[PDB]
Amino acid sequence: TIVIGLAADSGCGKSTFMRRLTSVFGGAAKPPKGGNPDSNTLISDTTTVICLDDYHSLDRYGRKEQKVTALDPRANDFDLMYEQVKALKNGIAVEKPIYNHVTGLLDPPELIQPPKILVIEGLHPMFDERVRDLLDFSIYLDISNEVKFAWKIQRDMAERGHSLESIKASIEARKPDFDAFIDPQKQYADAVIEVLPTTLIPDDNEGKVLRVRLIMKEGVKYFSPVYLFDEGSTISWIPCGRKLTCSYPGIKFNYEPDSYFDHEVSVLEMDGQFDRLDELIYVESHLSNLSTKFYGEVTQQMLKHADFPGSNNGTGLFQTIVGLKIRDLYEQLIANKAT
Amino acid sequence: TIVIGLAADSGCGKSTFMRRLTSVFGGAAKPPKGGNPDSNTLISDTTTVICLDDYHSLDRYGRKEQKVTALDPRANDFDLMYEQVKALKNGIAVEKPIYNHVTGLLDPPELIQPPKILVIEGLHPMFDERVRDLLDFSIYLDISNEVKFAWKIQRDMAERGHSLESIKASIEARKPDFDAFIDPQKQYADAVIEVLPTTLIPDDNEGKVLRVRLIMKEGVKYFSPVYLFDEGSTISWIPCGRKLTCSYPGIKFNYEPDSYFDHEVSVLEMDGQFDRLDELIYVESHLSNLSTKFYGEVTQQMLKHADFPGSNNGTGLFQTIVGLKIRDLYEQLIAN
Repeated sequence: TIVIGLAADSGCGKSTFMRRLTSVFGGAAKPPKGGNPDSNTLISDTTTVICLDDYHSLDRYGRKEQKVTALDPRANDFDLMYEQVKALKNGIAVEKPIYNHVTGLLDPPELIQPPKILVIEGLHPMFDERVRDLLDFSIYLDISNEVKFAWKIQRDMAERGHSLESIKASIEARKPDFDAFIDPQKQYADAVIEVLPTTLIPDDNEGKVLRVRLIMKEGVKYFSPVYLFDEGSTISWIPCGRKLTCSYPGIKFNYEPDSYFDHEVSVLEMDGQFDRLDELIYVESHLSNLSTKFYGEVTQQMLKHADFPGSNNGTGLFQTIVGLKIRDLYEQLIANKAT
Repeated sequence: TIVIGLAADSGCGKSTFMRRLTSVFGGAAKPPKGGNPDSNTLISDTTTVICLDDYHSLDRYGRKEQKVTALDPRANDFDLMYEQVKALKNGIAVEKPIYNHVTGLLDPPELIQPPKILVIEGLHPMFDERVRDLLDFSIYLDISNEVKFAWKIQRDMAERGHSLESIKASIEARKPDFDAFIDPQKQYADAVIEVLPTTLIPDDNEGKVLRVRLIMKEGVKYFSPVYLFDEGSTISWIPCGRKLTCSYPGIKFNYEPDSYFDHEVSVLEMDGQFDRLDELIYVESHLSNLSTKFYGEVTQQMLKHADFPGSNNGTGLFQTIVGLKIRDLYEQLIAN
């Protein structure tokens, strides 16, 4: 966990995901103080987060000239990505270009010092074999089209597009290269958080109530997947729940082993949204392999960030658990010395 | 004394059910040492089982000629039944008639001494309020009518010979009476074992694999129901596996609260069959409030009678567990 990789698409609350992760690690998540104001980087005393947009080879206007998207590998310089995170992993400060999302250009570099924990997040952290050989853990955030577009209506890119406050051409121009080049990276993730429309009730295009699968890879050295009641078995669990007033659809947990890109995985799934902070502390209490340090830490960490999107559903619950898992992987890896 | 009531239709495994209960409470249960070859009583060290046909008010012919069936409350004497169950509970011996099942006649009575555990088994154990109040715990062995027909067309009298086939008289006899006086007694049981067609393999009604539900009543003083993992929640559970390994039909468990006659119950459901009895000890190791005094006790009981029918499915499993939860109740009452 000296180097983490988070594959996720723009506008999927990866921002919110990054902040839950950082807080478990060291809680600061602030951009560099005196440089470019349009820097994508975040810094804490323990972790530094790098947006892989900064390794675009082609700027916005150049990408248009060649009529390739930010998702094209042609649009991204992977050789430089590889050498730079290889340098950051080995204690070497690096001169990192800055992709300016506002003006669309590749601006003068940022000087990145080598962090205790390095997170590279964006479209291609698992795309290139050389780079994932550097990663000690990898995450993929899978937002299905329905939930993506549902967030893309108001809330996320708030009905601002051009034709019916919809630039929806974007999704239909990006998705070809997205399914060609981004989605196949799921295969290399130790943890996938998959967000889908709810099996419970009829909502969307508002979203809000979600079926969130947490796919965890078995057989990866310091990662024991969380399980519910009996590991290896197939389980449904409706925690209701006298303490539980919840809810309009309620919450239903699911647990089952599965094979995922012909990798054996365990899947924990939560449908619906919880509610009382005394009633999600119930939920934590019946999961195991939460790799927490003390009782209630999942809820503690969730309560701290009680402001956050997805803080009432599996999106925040699983993102918070993934963070604790990765810190476990840290405390292990930071422990392996010395002679 | 502790008095139990076993509501059952015969041909539905009340006999087998019964032998699983007695094994939990005490020794072998055999007819009276001395008199009447065709008695229906069964005595053990601790438990006495009275078949309730012995309280018939009309014999086979009288019942026939008076145009009623065994299930008719008019063909039964609930006063005597009440007075004798009440006497046996209070430690008073009792001159209890005998319905001879071969000849269909009410033989002279037999003297029944009062046991520690009295078990009245038959059609109307909880029909009568005064009888009902004497029961410390009560059981209904329900068979879905879909299963019943399937059990008739293979077990009771499959073909019944002579080219054809089944009897209209058979189903078109007591089915009206059953649903009017028997079936409504489910409301009063603290524990109900309901047996229905299986979800797992689509059949019209084969009858080998079953879906068994054990409906238990919350609120009973000394009765803490069985639960799966997290009491009072709704849970579905396939113990296979991918860790446990099962055969062409899996096993599948369901645990949930429900409303039974507008009474609040917790239901435990087993679907499928235990092919290799290493899944039984797994399943037991995960259930809760089994009223075991030692772990694996349900298992040991089940294999001790491994050729009791229904040992490989939820029938034997739940009847065994019900037996244990009565022994718990038994020991609490005694224990002040």
